[PDB]
Amino acid sequence: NGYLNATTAMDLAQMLIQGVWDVDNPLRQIPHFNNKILEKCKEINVETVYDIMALEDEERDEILTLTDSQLAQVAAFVNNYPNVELTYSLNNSDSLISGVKQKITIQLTRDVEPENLQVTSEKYPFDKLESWWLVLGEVSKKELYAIKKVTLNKETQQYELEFDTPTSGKHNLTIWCVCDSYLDADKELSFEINVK
Repeated sequence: NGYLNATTAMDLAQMLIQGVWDVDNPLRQIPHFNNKILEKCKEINVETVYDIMALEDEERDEILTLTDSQLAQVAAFVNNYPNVELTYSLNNSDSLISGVKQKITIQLTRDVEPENLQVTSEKYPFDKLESWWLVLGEVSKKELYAIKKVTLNKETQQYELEFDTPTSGKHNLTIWCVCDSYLDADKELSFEINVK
């Protein structure tokens, strides 16, 4: 359609994949986490789950006090849960012509190259392979210009969003990289372009 509320849909999809809301808690997402144990998680000022990727064994042990299978699952989630990075590359920042097929290359990356793209959770039993959503839209207007989904089995690749540029003057474009699988990995990067 072109409607930027696609973002909301994407967010929802993450919830479905996992089984928890976008606002509720990033930390409850992890396979076999609970509010009792989330008391001790907020103790160490853990906002994002990327904090759990940088933590080490002793702390982890202190935190979780459960059976081994659950622990293993958690570990798996952590490992295949990737720290991705967002960098774009425009062809011609001078020659911005309105109403033209303006291709824009986007080189993306992961933390660790996936052994497989096996999405894990607890509450969603049926197996899923991880997908991503590259997005481009004007935030105030809510008009989505460029979208593509990807299956990132390399550690780093380049993807081109064959999009049509907006009308004349300034346009404050913004990008996302929403994992359809996992909550709270919404990497973004806004920028300007002046069109004639």
